[PDB]
Amino acid sequence: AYTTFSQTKNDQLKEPMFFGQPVNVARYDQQKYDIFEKLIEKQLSFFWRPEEVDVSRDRIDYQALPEHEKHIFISNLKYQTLLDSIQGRSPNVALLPLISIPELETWVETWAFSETIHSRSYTHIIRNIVNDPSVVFDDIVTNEQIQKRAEGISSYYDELIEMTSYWHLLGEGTHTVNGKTVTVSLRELKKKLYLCLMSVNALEAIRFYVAFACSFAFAERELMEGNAKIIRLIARDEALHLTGTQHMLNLLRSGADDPEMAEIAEECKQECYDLFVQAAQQEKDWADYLFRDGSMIGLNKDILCQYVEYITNIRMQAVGLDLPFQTRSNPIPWINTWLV
Amino acid sequence: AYTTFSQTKNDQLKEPMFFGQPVNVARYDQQKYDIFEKLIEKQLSFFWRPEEVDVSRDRIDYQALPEHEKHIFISNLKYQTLLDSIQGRSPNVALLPLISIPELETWVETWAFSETIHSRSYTHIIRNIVNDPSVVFDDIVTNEQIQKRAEGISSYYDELIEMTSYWHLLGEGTHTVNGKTVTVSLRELKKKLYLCLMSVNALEAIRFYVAFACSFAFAERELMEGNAKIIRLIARDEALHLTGTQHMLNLLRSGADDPEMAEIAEECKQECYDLFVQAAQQEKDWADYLFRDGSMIGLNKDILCQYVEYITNIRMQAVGLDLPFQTRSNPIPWINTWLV
Ligand SMILES: [Fe+3]
Ligand SMILES: [Fe+3]
Ligand SMILES: [Fe+3]
Ligand SMILES: [Fe+3]
Ligand SMILES: [Hg+2]
Ligand SMILES: [Hg+2]
Ligand SMILES: [Hg+2]
Ligand SMILES: [Hg+2]
Ligand SMILES: [Hg+2]
Ligand SMILES: [Hg+2]
Ligand SMILES: [Hg+2]
Ligand SMILES: [Hg+2]
Repeated sequence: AYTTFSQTKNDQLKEPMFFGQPVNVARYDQQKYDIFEKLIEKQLSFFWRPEEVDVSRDRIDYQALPEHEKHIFISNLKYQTLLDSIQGRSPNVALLPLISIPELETWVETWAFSETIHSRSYTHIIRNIVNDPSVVFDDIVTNEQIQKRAEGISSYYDELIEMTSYWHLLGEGTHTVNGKTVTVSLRELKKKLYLCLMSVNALEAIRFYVAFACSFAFAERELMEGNAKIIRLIARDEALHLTGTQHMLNLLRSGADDPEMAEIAEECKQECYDLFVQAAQQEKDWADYLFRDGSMIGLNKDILCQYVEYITNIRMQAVGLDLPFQTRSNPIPWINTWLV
Repeated sequence: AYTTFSQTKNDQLKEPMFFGQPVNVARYDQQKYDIFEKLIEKQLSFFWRPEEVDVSRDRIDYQALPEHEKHIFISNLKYQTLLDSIQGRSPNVALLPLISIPELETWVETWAFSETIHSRSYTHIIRNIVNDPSVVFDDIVTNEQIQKRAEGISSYYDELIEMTSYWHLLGEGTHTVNGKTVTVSLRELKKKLYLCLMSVNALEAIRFYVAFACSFAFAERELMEGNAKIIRLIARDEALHLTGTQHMLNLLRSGADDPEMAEIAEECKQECYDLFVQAAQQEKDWADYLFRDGSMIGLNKDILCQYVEYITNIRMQAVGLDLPFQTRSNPIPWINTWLV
């Protein structure tokens, strides 16, 4: 059963990252994995407030944009809002109840908080460019293409949370709930956590990239420069997040943490592969919806597509997976000046 | 029946603060209660890092304190570490799954985040004054004197968490679970939230204050000044947190947010009064503890206790509870030079 302050005096240095005794004393004088303490310090050094980025000229530039280019900017904004909305609460609600080491507990919390800063920045941009934000915010949940092309995300979290609840209440075994047989197994829960983690990783590694590239393309035609400065900050935060999920996944893979997680990573390898491939496809589909009731001059659905492939391969290899796409060179190296 | 992104387009202004549809889109262009957005704003403007306050000279001051003064300083730090260890994690684990308005959702992740900074600050202090932090950190979990408070506080959050889990897993009704009858009633669930929210108010309202007082007592004496600087940053954050729980409680009690909550607030009165008083008495016994070995210069058990009584009456009144102690002027006006 979960407790906010476990009463057993435990050596936190020997607990696994997940499924061990809930964290009791939050101390930062020692760590099982210093990478997490490093990441917290770095995120705290990058603290920024949106409020401090002038975006007044952007309302002018935006007003002057062709409808087709406006739809691209708005749509991306709507998409980033969906993601960061989910990224703000999810790590806290889904992982926090499973963490067993303090450095990771605090990291998750610092990471989810920085996502809320991102959310706030969208509000800042939006209310500075459109005379009524509700048009944008109200077409999110309903936008059939955002929900369609971003199908699967709440899914991994939602099932994990439900499973976690059953396990925290009932414990392992086969039970009878309202006449129904329900089986609770930790190994299964670990698979659910592992794949959730691999999906967050995909989200962090690839999902923002086509948005960033659009935003940045605008900045290269010398337009939407305040937005661009914000996206620059956001991207720098996402790089830390990703570095943090890659490490978690890789440490889990090495078998140096919980040994059962090393068997699970291996047996799930094919699903890891498929979800990444599914995500790439989703981004590619997004690429069309954007390059729809028109397009752009400097970029197009094919260029986007090449880039999504370019990036997905880099990212999959970082986590030890096989490459699904043909190897190519970055198709828009100009993005590199704005990145990380 | 909890999701990280509800698919129903809903009017977020019309939703209650808790137990409504889970929050989908995080937008901050509008709010049902401006207070929570204001709170997020101040807390961000107050951002600070413990690392930038120099604690080095505090080493010689602590080393030179009389032994029983070292016990007071340390026990206090231990107690503060306990409270903030619970406060970094809890609000997120306990409230997030029940919030239905975005501003509240965000404020709760910002609030909890600022508390991780407080715990980080206690390691910074501890690290800089003793040689082995493990001596401090390993005597909190099982230290008898601290322990009682921990159990009392955790309890409220824990029962709330468990009932929330059954609620979201099975919904209301009389259910069977392995031969056992289990009744789930939202009325009762509301009752448990009100009470845990009441105990956190007492926690922010009064339990930290007595620790502050002792910290500030040394500062008045020109001792342990780095610590005193950090504690001043901490008490400034605490004032905002309390402002939050006070507002939440008052909104609930007035029936303005959820009519049923006004009924629950009245049914619950005596017990809220009993809990605040119980909290106050622990602080007193805690003071009697601290000063068993003799007063520190400038502060003593009796004054402290008068101080608890004085602050309690204030806090209580603020949340419409009867005053349990005889009215008095603040017995240690000098604390105001350090608080706000
Ligand atoms: Fe983000
Ligand atoms: Fe992120
Ligand atoms: Fe605090
Ligand atoms: Fe606090
Ligand atoms: Hg996850
Ligand atoms: Hg996930
Ligand atoms: Hg699997
Ligand atoms: Hg894998
Ligand atoms: Hg509580
Ligand atoms: Hg609470
Ligand atoms: Hg003291
Ligand atoms: Hg009550």
